Amino acid sequence: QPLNKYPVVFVHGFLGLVGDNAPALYPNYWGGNKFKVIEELRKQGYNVHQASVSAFGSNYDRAVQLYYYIKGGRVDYGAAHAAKYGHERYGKTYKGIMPNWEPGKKVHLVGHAMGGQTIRLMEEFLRNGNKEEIAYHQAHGGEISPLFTGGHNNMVASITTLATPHNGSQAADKFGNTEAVRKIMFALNRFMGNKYSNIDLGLTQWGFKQLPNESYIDYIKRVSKSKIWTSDDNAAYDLTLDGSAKLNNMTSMNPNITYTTYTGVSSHTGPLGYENPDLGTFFLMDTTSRIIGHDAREEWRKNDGVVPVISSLHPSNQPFVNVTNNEPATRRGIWQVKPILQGWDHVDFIGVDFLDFKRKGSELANFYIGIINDLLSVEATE
Amino acid sequence: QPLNKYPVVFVHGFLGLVGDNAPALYPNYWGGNKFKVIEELRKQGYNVHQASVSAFGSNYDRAVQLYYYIKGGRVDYGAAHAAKYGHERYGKTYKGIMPNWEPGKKVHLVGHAMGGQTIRLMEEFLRNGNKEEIAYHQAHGGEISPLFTGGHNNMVASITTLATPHNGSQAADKFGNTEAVRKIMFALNRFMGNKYSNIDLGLTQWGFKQLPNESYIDYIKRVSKSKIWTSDDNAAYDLTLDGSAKLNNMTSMNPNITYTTYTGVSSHTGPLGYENPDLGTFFLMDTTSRIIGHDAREEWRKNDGVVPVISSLHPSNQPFVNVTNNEPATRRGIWQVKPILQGWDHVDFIGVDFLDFKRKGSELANFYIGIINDLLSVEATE
Ligand SMILES: CCCCCCCCCCCC(=O)O
Ligand SMILES: CCCCCCCCCCCC(=O)O
Ligand SMILES: CCCCCCCCCCCC(=O)O
Ligand SMILES: [Ca+2]
Ligand SMILES: [Ca+2]
Ligand SMILES: [Zn+2]
Ligand SMILES: [Zn+2]
Repeated sequence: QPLNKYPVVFVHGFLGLVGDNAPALYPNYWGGNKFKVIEELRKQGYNVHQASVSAFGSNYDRAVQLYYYIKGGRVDYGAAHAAKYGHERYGKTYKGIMPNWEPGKKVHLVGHAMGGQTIRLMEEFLRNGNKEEIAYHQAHGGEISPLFTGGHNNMVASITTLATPHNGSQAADKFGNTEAVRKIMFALNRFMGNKYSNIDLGLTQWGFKQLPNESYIDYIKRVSKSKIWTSDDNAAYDLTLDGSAKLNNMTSMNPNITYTTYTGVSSHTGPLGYENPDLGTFFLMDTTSRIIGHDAREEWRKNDGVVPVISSLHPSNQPFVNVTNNEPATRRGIWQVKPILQGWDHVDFIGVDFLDFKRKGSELANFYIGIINDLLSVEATE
Repeated sequence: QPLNKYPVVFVHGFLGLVGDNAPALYPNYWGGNKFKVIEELRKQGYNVHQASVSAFGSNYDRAVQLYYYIKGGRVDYGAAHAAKYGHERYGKTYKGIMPNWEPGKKVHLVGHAMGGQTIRLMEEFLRNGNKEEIAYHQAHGGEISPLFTGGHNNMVASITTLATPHNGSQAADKFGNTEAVRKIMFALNRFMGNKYSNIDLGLTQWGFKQLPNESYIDYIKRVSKSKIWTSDDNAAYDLTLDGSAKLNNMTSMNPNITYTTYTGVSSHTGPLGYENPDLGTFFLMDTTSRIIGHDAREEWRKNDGVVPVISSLHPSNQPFVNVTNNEPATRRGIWQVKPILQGWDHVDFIGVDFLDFKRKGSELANFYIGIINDLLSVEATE
C-alpha cells in the first residue's frame, strides 16, 4: 500500500555500481553509510528503486539500459546505432521494475551526476523516438525497440537532477576524455571482463567479456580491434562541453513533466580570482577541482570538485526559474533551480565522503526526505 | 489484376447489418445513399469487402467471426470461452473472402466505431493467441482454432479506425449498458430470432433462435434461462470505459502494422462550459451527445454524438503521433492520429445521415478515396 503513487527510480552517474554489481570495498552508492537511501525510504513506506546501468557507457547506451531496467526485457541499442559505432546490438536482459510500464503509468526519475543526463535522453526517446532507428526499421523491417518509436507520453512524472553536468565539465575535456586516461579506463574494463570477473563495468557490448574457452591473450587480441578505443560513444566524451551540448541540442521540455535541479559548491576564491577546492572536498577530486577552478573564463570556475556550477544549475539553452528552498516546486515544463548547497561537493550528495564529518547523516536524510516531499507535491497536483 | 495488392476489409460497428442480412428499411451501412462504398470502389478497380459480424455481440465473439469471415470455415468461439460465459461453442459457417489467408498474404483492415476495436482484438489473437484457450486445449485435447494459437504474423498490413471508441464511451456506461436498455435490446434479439425471421442480430449463440416445432411461449421460457441477460460478454459492456480499458490492457502495437485513426466533433461549447450537439447531428444521437457533453471531466466532453474525442484519437495507453492531412501516413507501429473532422458526427463517416445536406456525397467519396490512397502508400513502402 506504498505511500507514493508513482515509483521513484534513482539513477547513478559516471562511475556508479549498485547492489550486487558493486564489489565489496566499493561504497554503497546511494547514501554510503550516512543514509542508506533505498533501505530507509522503504522503511518509511515509499516505493523506491536503484537503477543499475553502464558505469563507463555513453548516455545513449545508458538511456537504453535505463528503459529496460524499468520495463524489463533484453537491451536493444538499435540496429543503426550498433552499426554506426561498432558495438553489439543486444545486451543484458533485465527482470523489470514494472513490466506494466506504458502511457498513464508514471515513474519519478532522480539522477545523480551523469544520471541526470541519462534521465533526460531516455525521456526524449520515449516521447519523440529516434529518427535514425525509425528510418532504419522503415528500410529493413524486423524489430524495433518501443523506446525508439515515439508517441509515448505520460510515462514520467518528474525529472530531478543532483550535481548533473548539464553543460559538461572541463574535468572531462582536459583529463578524463584524453587518450591517456581513456586507455587506462578501457584496460580496467578489459581486465574486469575476464572469465572470473564478478562485476560488470558497462562496456561488454564492445567485446569486453572473455569467452569461456578463450585464452586471456586471445581475448586481448580480439578486443584490441574494437572501435571503443577511439569512439565518441562512451561516458568520457558525453561528459565534455561538446558532448553535453549535443545532448542539449536534441532534448526539450516536456510541458507535462516536473523539472527540478540541485547544485553544490565546494571551492573558494583565491586573491587572483581563481577557484580552489575547500578542505573537505573528497581528496580524489582535488585535481579535477583545480582544472575547473583555473579556467580562463570566470563563470566556469566555481565547482563541486568535478562539475562547475554553471553546468549543474540547468541545461543552458533550456528554460529555468530560480526557486527558493521551501516554496512548493510544482511548476511543470520548466527547470526549477534550487539554491546552491554551500560546501557540498559532488559526492556529498550521495554521502560517500567518509572523511567529511561536517556533512552529517541526518542532514542527508533531510535532503532526501525533502526530495520525496516535492515528489508527493507533484503527485498531488493533476 | 485489382489496383490494390492486399484486399481491404470494412468492419461495421455496434448496430451494423450488411448486405443480405440488412432488412429493407435499414440503410446501406457503408456509405448510405451518399457514396456506395463497396460498389463504387470496385468500379474504380479496388478489391474491397464488407465484413458481416455480430451486431450486439462482444468484441470477442465478433473478432472470432471476423477471422472466419476472412478465412472461411465454421465459427469456433473457443471451448473455454464458451464454457465460461455460457454460450454455444460453434456458430455459423462462412464461405471465406480468401480461403488461402496465412502469413505473407496480407489484408487491410478498416473499422467504423466498434469495428476498430474488433480489428484490434482479432489481430491480437493472430499474433499472440489466447492463453485461456491454449491452456484449455493443453488440459482437454480436442480441437483449437488457429485463431487462438499464436505466431501468426504478416497477416494484416494496416489497421485504420473511423470514430472508434478506443477508450469507451460514457454513452455506454450511462445509457445503453443499463439493465433497462440491455433488456430492451435482448427482447429485440429474441423477437428477431423467431422462426419466420429473416435477419440475424448476432446473438444466436445465446439461444435466440426459435426451433422449428417450438411455440413462441416455449421459446421465451427456454431463452429466459440464458446467461446473456446478465453476461459481460456482449457489445454494451465492451463499449463502456471499463470494457474498453480491458481491451487496451491486453492489446499492443505490432511494430510492423500501419495504424491510423479518424475522429469527428459535432458538439459546441455552451456558456456554462459543457458541450451540446450541433444542428446537423443525427437526431437519434442527441441524447447520448448531451450525456457525454455534460461530463464532470472537461477533457471528456467534446464528442461526435456518441463517442468522446479523447476516446477516438487513440487507445490512451498506446503510442500515437499527430499527423497532418496531406503528408503520407506511412509510419509503422504508432497510431497516426488524423486532424479532427470538424462537424462530422459519428454516423457522417458512413454517410447514413440522410437529413445532413451539409455532408455531401462527393466529400464522402474523397474521404474514402483518401483512405485507399493511404493504403496504397503502405503497400508502396516496407
Ligand atoms: C577513472 C578516472 C576518471 C575520472 C575523470 C573525471 C571526469 C569528470 C566527470 C564528472 C561527472 C559525474 O560525476 O558523473
Ligand atoms: C440501443 C441504443 C444504445 C446506443 C448507445 C451506445 C453507444 C456506443 C458507442 C457507439 C459505437 C458504434 O457505433 O459501434
Ligand atoms: C423523446 C422521447 C421521450 C423520452 C425522453 C428522453 C429522450 C429519449 C431519447 C432516447 C435515446 C435514443 O433513442 O437512443
Ligand atoms: Ca565533501
Ligand atoms: Ca451529421
Ligand atoms: Zn552505444
Ligand atoms: Zn462470447
